[PDB]
Amino acid sequence: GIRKYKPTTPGRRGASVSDFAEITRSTPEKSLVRPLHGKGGRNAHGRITTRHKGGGHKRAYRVIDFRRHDKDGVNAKVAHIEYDPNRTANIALLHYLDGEKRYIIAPQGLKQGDVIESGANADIKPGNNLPLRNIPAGTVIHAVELRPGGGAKLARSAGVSIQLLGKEGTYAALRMPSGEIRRVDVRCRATVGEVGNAEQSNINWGKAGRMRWKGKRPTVRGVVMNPVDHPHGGGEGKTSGGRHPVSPWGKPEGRTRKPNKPSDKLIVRRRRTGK
RNA sequence: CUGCUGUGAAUCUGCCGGGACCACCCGGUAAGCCUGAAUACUUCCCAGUGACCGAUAGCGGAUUAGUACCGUGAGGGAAU
RNA sequence: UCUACCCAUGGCCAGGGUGAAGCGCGGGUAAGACCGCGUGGAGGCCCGAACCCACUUAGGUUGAAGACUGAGGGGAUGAG
RNA sequence: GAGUGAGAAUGCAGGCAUGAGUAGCGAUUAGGCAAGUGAGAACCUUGCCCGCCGAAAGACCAAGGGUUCCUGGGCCAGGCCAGUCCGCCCAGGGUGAGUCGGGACCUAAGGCGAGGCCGACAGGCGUAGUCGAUGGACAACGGGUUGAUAUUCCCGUACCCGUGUAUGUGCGUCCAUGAUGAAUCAGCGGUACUAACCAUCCAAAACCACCGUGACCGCACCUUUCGGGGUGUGGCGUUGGUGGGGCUGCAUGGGACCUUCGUUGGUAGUAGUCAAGCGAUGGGGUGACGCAGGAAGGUAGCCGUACCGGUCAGUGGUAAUACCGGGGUAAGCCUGUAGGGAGUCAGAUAGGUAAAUCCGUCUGGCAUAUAUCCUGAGAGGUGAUGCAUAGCCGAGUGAGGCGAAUUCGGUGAUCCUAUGCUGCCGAGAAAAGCCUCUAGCGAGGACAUACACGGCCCGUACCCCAAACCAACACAGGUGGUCAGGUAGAGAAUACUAAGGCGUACGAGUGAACUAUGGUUAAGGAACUCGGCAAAAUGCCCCCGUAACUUCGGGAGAAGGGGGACCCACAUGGCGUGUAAGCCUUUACGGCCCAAGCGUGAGUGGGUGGCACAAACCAGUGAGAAGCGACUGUUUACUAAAAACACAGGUCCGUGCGAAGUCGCAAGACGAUGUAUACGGACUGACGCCUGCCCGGUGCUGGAAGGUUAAGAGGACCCG
RNA sequence: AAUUCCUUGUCGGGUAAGUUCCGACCUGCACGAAUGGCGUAACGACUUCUCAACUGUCUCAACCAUAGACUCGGCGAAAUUGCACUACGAGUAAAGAUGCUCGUUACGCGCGGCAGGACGAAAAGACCCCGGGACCUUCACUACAACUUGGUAUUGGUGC
RNA sequence: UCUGAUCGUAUUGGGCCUCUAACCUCGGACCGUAUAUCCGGUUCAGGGACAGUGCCUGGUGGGUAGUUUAACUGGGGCGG
Ligand SMILES: [Mg+2]
Ligand SMILES: [Mg+2]
Ligand SMILES: [Mg+2]
Ligand SMILES: [Mg+2]
Ligand SMILES: [Mg+2]
Ligand SMILES: [Mg+2]
Ligand SMILES: [Mg+2]
Ligand SMILES: [Mg+2]
Ligand SMILES: [Mg+2]
Ligand SMILES: [Mg+2]
Ligand SMILES: [Mg+2]
Ligand SMILES: [Mg+2]
Ligand SMILES: [Mg+2]
Ligand SMILES: [Mg+2]
Ligand SMILES: [Mg+2]
Ligand SMILES: [Mg+2]
Ligand SMILES: [Mg+2]
Ligand SMILES: [Mg+2]
Ligand SMILES: [Mg+2]
Ligand SMILES: [Mg+2]
Ligand SMILES: [Mg+2]
Ligand SMILES: [Mg+2]
Ligand SMILES: [Mg+2]
Ligand SMILES: [Mg+2]
Ligand SMILES: [Mg+2]
Ligand SMILES: [Mg+2]
Ligand SMILES: [Mg+2]
Ligand SMILES: [Mg+2]
Ligand SMILES: [Mg+2]
Ligand SMILES: [Mg+2]
Ligand SMILES: [Mg+2]
Ligand SMILES: [Mg+2]
Ligand SMILES: [Mg+2]
Ligand SMILES: [Mg+2]
Ligand SMILES: [Mg+2]
Ligand SMILES: [Mg+2]
Ligand SMILES: [Mg+2]
Ligand SMILES: [Mg+2]
Ligand SMILES: [Mg+2]
Ligand SMILES: [Mg+2]
Ligand SMILES: [Mg+2]
Ligand SMILES: [Mg+2]
Ligand SMILES: [Mg+2]
Ligand SMILES: [Mg+2]
Ligand SMILES: [Mg+2]
Ligand SMILES: [Mg+2]
Ligand SMILES: [Mg+2]
Ligand SMILES: [Mg+2]
Ligand SMILES: [Mg+2]
Ligand SMILES: [Mg+2]
Ligand SMILES: [Mg+2]
Ligand SMILES: [Mg+2]
Ligand SMILES: [Mg+2]
Ligand SMILES: [Mg+2]
Ligand SMILES: [Mg+2]
Ligand SMILES: [Mg+2]
Ligand SMILES: [Mg+2]
Ligand SMILES: [Mg+2]
Ligand SMILES: [Mg+2]
Ligand SMILES: [Mg+2]
Ligand SMILES: [Mg+2]
Ligand SMILES: [Mg+2]
Ligand SMILES: [Mg+2]
Ligand SMILES: [Mg+2]
Ligand SMILES: [Mg+2]
Ligand SMILES: [Mg+2]
Ligand SMILES: [Mg+2]
Ligand SMILES: [Mg+2]
Ligand SMILES: [Mg+2]
Ligand SMILES: [Mg+2]
Ligand SMILES: [Mg+2]
Ligand SMILES: [Mg+2]
Ligand SMILES: [Mg+2]
Ligand SMILES: [Mg+2]
Ligand SMILES: [Mg+2]
Ligand SMILES: [Mg+2]
Ligand SMILES: [Mg+2]
Ligand SMILES: [Mg+2]
Ligand SMILES: [Mg+2]
Ligand SMILES: [Mg+2]
Ligand SMILES: [Mg+2]
Ligand SMILES: [Mg+2]
Ligand SMILES: [Mg+2]
Ligand SMILES: [Mg+2]
Ligand SMILES: [Mg+2]
Ligand SMILES: [Mg+2]
Ligand SMILES: [Mg+2]
Ligand SMILES: [Mg+2]
Ligand SMILES: [Mg+2]
Ligand SMILES: [Mg+2]
Ligand SMILES: [Mg+2]
Ligand SMILES: [Mg+2]
Ligand SMILES: [Mg+2]
Ligand SMILES: [Mg+2]
Ligand SMILES: [Mg+2]
Ligand SMILES: [Mg+2]
Ligand SMILES: [Mg+2]
Ligand SMILES: [Mg+2]
Ligand SMILES: [Mg+2]
Ligand SMILES: [Mg+2]
Ligand SMILES: [Mg+2]
Ligand SMILES: [Mg+2]
Ligand SMILES: [Mg+2]
Ligand SMILES: [Mg+2]
Ligand SMILES: [Mg+2]
Ligand SMILES: [Mg+2]
Ligand SMILES: [Mg+2]
Ligand SMILES: [Mg+2]
Ligand SMILES: [Mg+2]
Ligand SMILES: [Mg+2]
Ligand SMILES: [Mg+2]
Ligand SMILES: [Mg+2]
Ligand SMILES: [Mg+2]
Ligand SMILES: [Mg+2]
Ligand SMILES: [Mg+2]
Ligand SMILES: [Mg+2]
Ligand SMILES: [Mg+2]
Ligand SMILES: [Mg+2]
Ligand SMILES: [Mg+2]
Ligand SMILES: [Mg+2]
Ligand SMILES: [Mg+2]
Ligand SMILES: [Mg+2]
Ligand SMILES: [Mg+2]
Ligand SMILES: [Mg+2]
Ligand SMILES: [Mg+2]
Ligand SMILES: [Mg+2]
Ligand SMILES: [Mg+2]
Ligand SMILES: [Mg+2]
Ligand SMILES: [Mg+2]
Ligand SMILES: [Mg+2]
Ligand SMILES: [Mg+2]
Ligand SMILES: [Mg+2]
Ligand SMILES: [Mg+2]
Ligand SMILES: [Mg+2]
Ligand SMILES: [Mg+2]
Ligand SMILES: [Mg+2]
Ligand SMILES: [Mg+2]
Ligand SMILES: [Mg+2]
Ligand SMILES: [Mg+2]
Ligand SMILES: [Mg+2]
Ligand SMILES: [Mg+2]
Ligand SMILES: [Mg+2]
Ligand SMILES: [Mg+2]
Ligand SMILES: [Mg+2]
Ligand SMILES: [Mg+2]
Ligand SMILES: [Mg+2]
Ligand SMILES: [Mg+2]
Repeated sequence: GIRKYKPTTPGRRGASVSDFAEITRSTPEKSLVRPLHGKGGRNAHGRITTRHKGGGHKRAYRVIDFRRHDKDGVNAKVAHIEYDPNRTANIALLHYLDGEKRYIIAPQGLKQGDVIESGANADIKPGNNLPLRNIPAGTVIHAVELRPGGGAKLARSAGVSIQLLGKEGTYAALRMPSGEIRRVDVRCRATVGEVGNAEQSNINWGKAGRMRWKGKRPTVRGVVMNPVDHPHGGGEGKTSGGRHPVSPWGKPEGRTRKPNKPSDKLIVRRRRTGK
């Protein structure tokens, strides 16, 4: 949940931290972890393609299974629920009966010791993973694939879920987290439930340092820079830029979705803004 | 005459040239290939010549010279 | 090889204070809220060396120095 | 025929004046004397004093340098003066490793990159690879020696890899020993072709009743004069629909013949299969990890002391009572304590890119013990009849020789247990290595002792917070790591000092002005000045006492005020420590208590002295109000540190996933090993209260009715 | 008012006396709501004003010590430089004279001091102008990358 | 044959619907391969004559680039 600090110092004052209430264990599986390093927002040319990234507290990658297909009718019990740097949600550590350990994105209402079965025959209880064709229309699902066997892609993040609106032919129509309605192939798997840590968003970081640890460097505002740097720059005084707002690279505001994309044939409407 | 993109022919009353283009004359025979000599040049060696220099000149360099020395480096660069 | 940011891997940070959550004991109640006292040892917390800066001032100003020196000054478990 | 004429280009090269025998001669330590050498001495050698550093200006290294090191010479250049001296010049010498730092071991970021993809060409990325320590793994310590090296040589004692022989154990295949095992035929039940059996579903062909009537027939009524035409009914035909009854097929479920599979009689525990040791390039464990924080248990060091050796320091007092100097010794091998860590046997199972007795998971049983096992500080033993040492001898640069005691306490680490434990959230490298598991090799091979051997390449001198490196200089600057004595003190601050090291390269004088850097000051006390700039002041410990306002934490060390030296008494006390004794035992590296001994405050009472008792050094100025920025941060290296930038928070716009966005001609990359509670962009900037009106202008978003509009189609007309 | 030209606006407070400061007034030259508006505890080597304490900052200076300066010994530079046995006054002149005129004053040579002049030294004025650059802006001109429109090639079949 | 209305057989463009065989897939699974998230191949599942890429063409285009931006003037600007 949210544990709020007492203002014992000006930094800590508004701030809050996640009460980690769902954490059974502090120490990830030595098998399922890969090493990882920060790129600091620089590509293979070493240039900065993505500004504002860097700093950061060194972190190791847990290998999540988004791919779950293999195990069928093999029931797993949830061993621990532990904490993952790389993503917003938690991760459940499953033990199959096969004696194979896997991580999954921890669903909502998943408690330690539960049973979870993936396959066709499975129940519509939380945590279970089944192809969209076997799911009663109108449920709430998450970690959804795109193509049949393309891994889980939609609705991974904390507190978030997809409503499955219906079924026609080989297309099942989903309402995305964004509020946008998109069609998809009924062969592709989904997981049943919402996603844990729905309080994630009310964490109030409270001091610059904290955001630094988490990896974000500071951001300089356009209007401040010289006109050589940024299009908004310049002026003697404070300015509003005196120009219609743009990126630092001069491209204006507006729709950036490139038209003609293939998937565009699937999409029923895009999200609506400020309605 | 020639590049790329399209369209796309005829085999000798054929086809291409004769400064848009058309006729008549003349010339030639595309879309296959080789080919010496006459012409250009001197890192390098031999033999010379000079109304060229003669040591602040002549090569940056007659003396340890691309050395000493300067510069992270590309590079610069003496004096006797 | 200076400097700006990043990445990997190491090291450093005398000494002193303050006393967060949590936990415990007693109170308080129907059970709470809540109130003492204990542990406990949080923090871009406080005082202050190493260290990192460079605020004021005096001197230097063909300098000891192509940017220093002396007095004081700021940060000093952290965006170090 | 001219490279033909110079006074001037802040002209170029060289030589030389003027300033001028002038400024300087490089800190914040400081030198003096006697003798010595020598042509010559403020500066060189020795001696005796004095002074300075002492978390350094001492000791040892990395980087960098490259002979600067040692001996013997030198003394025109160099050294800011001289010079016999030198870090300068000349000659010779000097660097010794199985273990220390690296390679032959391992990988991180990153580099390169066979094929490869992309790119007119040049090339851009990148897979397998292979490199790349600042990290991981891996075996040594004390003492002595030379003019110069030493964890390298030597002495003593270890450890780690390999190789050969010899000996003894115990195993092996051959022989055989255990364990098991499945295969076929033969006696049987439910899977299950196939004809049915049972139950139900449905309706072609449809039997019947009713209504609706393509059209036809027309009886009756209305209608225009009559027609057209509308209505009521029936005869039927069925573009038709509805309710009841049966046959046929169909599907499904249930038992059953075929078939098979499972079960058990014969064999065939016979022909099979495995088992000594090696064992992966394969599987699994481990390796393997943040930051903070103590508490605890230890030692190193230091301070005492039993004991040992010694001195009389021409002064008033002091012969042992006083004083000075000793009061040492490693790795390793034993031993396994404080601390910390751990459930274990049997069955099944294929999940672990084949197989696994291993690992995982599921079952079970058996365990709450100080049981067991691993780990591990230090105590103790050995190492050590040795080595070292305070001194004492004579010889004298020096050589060498002898060599006493070598107990018990206190204090105490930032070091060790500890890569531990406990919290916390920001969730904290890899690979080799070592341990195992089989695949696989295998007739031979393991284990111990003894003996004999092999142990490679590079660094190794000297400087290293500096006159030896970077700074053009023998330059007040810069440069990472390791050691850390004493008395005061909270302390690695400061003061004084040990060990050790220096006095550092111009001097000698002299009361000038003036300048700098320190010092003191009657009376007044900001009158100074742009401005209390600069000084002065405050300053420590322990008590007392503290306001407005407040986001309830702060403000606050607010302000303001008191005590502090020495001596005695309380006190043969209080607290810490802990020995003898005592008590207790599961008798051990035990526990409990502890007279003595050593250490140390705090306080109360009484004295004593001074101008002053935080006596030096060290060490907050405080209070009221306003603007700006919430805050810690950051910034114009070399005139600007702020009110600027950042910030946590806010709102908007974009982005549905090799996304948007950026880097690239592309491939590809980052975004992100993320997925709308996420990511990019823009403005605002903690918190509180709030955020009004305008869509004409110009942007963005959406929309096509028109109006305008390219190439492509179209070739009427016209011309040759 | 970090915004108010007129302006030291007007009043109150503080001072013996206040162009600054604090509090109001509103006649806002030319405030105003995320280029945010109005507040705000804590914080500031920020700016501004007042007070206590304390003082050589001052009335008004004095004395002392070191390091320079000064003397002697040794070494031994620099920037600068058309010349030279290089006065002053009133004038004159490219309009500010050591150097010209008329006068007045002054023995030769040093040494220590001070800074009025030498339009002193330094740096081919940074201000201003003119010419030339550069870099920045944009509904200046013209282009190009990027982004996009339709045609055509790669590109085919059956249907309406 | 003409003022004109039509069918069916041709030609030829326009829209629309589908299909699969070009083409596309950072979808799967095997193989090259002992080791490869590279790359290539086979196959499966999808898209599908669209998209992408050429050539032609119209836009948008301070994102970048080259440049221009007068003179007189009782200094220059403003004015004229
Ligand atoms: Mg590169
Ligand atoms: Mg960003
Ligand atoms: Mg998380
Ligand atoms: Mg947030
Ligand atoms: Mg905050
Ligand atoms: Mg910003
Ligand atoms: Mg700016
Ligand atoms: Mg720039
Ligand atoms: Mg711009
Ligand atoms: Mg600006
Ligand atoms: Mg402005
Ligand atoms: Mg704005
Ligand atoms: Mg602007
Ligand atoms: Mg949004
Ligand atoms: Mg040819
Ligand atoms: Mg020459
Ligand atoms: Mg000559
Ligand atoms: Mg060089
Ligand atoms: Mg406490
Ligand atoms: Mg408490
Ligand atoms: Mg702090
Ligand atoms: Mg502070
Ligand atoms: Mg200073
Ligand atoms: Mg001076
Ligand atoms: Mg200082
Ligand atoms: Mg300080
Ligand atoms: Mg201070
Ligand atoms: Mg401090
Ligand atoms: Mg000439
Ligand atoms: Mg001449
Ligand atoms: Mg000349
Ligand atoms: Mg000259
Ligand atoms: Mg001279
Ligand atoms: Mg002079
Ligand atoms: Mg003189
Ligand atoms: Mg002098
Ligand atoms: Mg000196
Ligand atoms: Mg000096
Ligand atoms: Mg003498
Ligand atoms: Mg000391
Ligand atoms: Mg070194
Ligand atoms: Mg000598
Ligand atoms: Mg000499
Ligand atoms: Mg000399
Ligand atoms: Mg020497
Ligand atoms: Mg030599
Ligand atoms: Mg490469
Ligand atoms: Mg190649
Ligand atoms: Mg290597
Ligand atoms: Mg290393
Ligand atoms: Mg030595
Ligand atoms: Mg040694
Ligand atoms: Mg790990
Ligand atoms: Mg831990
Ligand atoms: Mg201790
Ligand atoms: Mg006597
Ligand atoms: Mg003694
Ligand atoms: Mg097991
Ligand atoms: Mg021992
Ligand atoms: Mg620790
Ligand atoms: Mg050997
Ligand atoms: Mg060397
Ligand atoms: Mg050595
Ligand atoms: Mg050495
Ligand atoms: Mg030293
Ligand atoms: Mg220099
Ligand atoms: Mg040097
Ligand atoms: Mg020196
Ligand atoms: Mg130096
Ligand atoms: Mg340092
Ligand atoms: Mg000390
Ligand atoms: Mg000190
Ligand atoms: Mg001293
Ligand atoms: Mg000494
Ligand atoms: Mg004098
Ligand atoms: Mg004097
Ligand atoms: Mg003075
Ligand atoms: Mg006075
Ligand atoms: Mg007085
Ligand atoms: Mg006053
Ligand atoms: Mg005044
Ligand atoms: Mg005055
Ligand atoms: Mg004033
Ligand atoms: Mg001051
Ligand atoms: Mg003072
Ligand atoms: Mg208090
Ligand atoms: Mg006080
Ligand atoms: Mg206060
Ligand atoms: Mg005892
Ligand atoms: Mg007894
Ligand atoms: Mg007992
Ligand atoms: Mg008295
Ligand atoms: Mg203080
Ligand atoms: Mg106000
Ligand atoms: Mg600030
Ligand atoms: Mg604010
Ligand atoms: Mg800075
Ligand atoms: Mg500056
Ligand atoms: Mg500051
Ligand atoms: Mg400054
Ligand atoms: Mg800034
Ligand atoms: Mg806010
Ligand atoms: Mg923000
Ligand atoms: Mg934000
Ligand atoms: Mg993109
Ligand atoms: Mg906006
Ligand atoms: Mg702002
Ligand atoms: Mg509008
Ligand atoms: Mg509009
Ligand atoms: Mg409009
Ligand atoms: Mg509106
Ligand atoms: Mg539009
Ligand atoms: Mg046309
Ligand atoms: Mg004001
Ligand atoms: Mg006024
Ligand atoms: Mg007034
Ligand atoms: Mg006043
Ligand atoms: Mg006011
Ligand atoms: Mg205004
Ligand atoms: Mg508004
Ligand atoms: Mg606005
Ligand atoms: Mg603001
Ligand atoms: Mg305000
Ligand atoms: Mg305020
Ligand atoms: Mg600050
Ligand atoms: Mg400040
Ligand atoms: Mg003097
Ligand atoms: Mg002299
Ligand atoms: Mg000169
Ligand atoms: Mg005149
Ligand atoms: Mg005159
Ligand atoms: Mg005259
Ligand atoms: Mg004359
Ligand atoms: Mg004179
Ligand atoms: Mg003068
Ligand atoms: Mg002067
Ligand atoms: Mg002057
Ligand atoms: Mg000029
Ligand atoms: Mg100009
Ligand atoms: Mg196409
Ligand atoms: Mg196209
Ligand atoms: Mg543009
Ligand atoms: Mg431009
Ligand atoms: Mg041009
Ligand atoms: Mg003009
Ligand atoms: Mg004018
Ligand atoms: Mg004029």
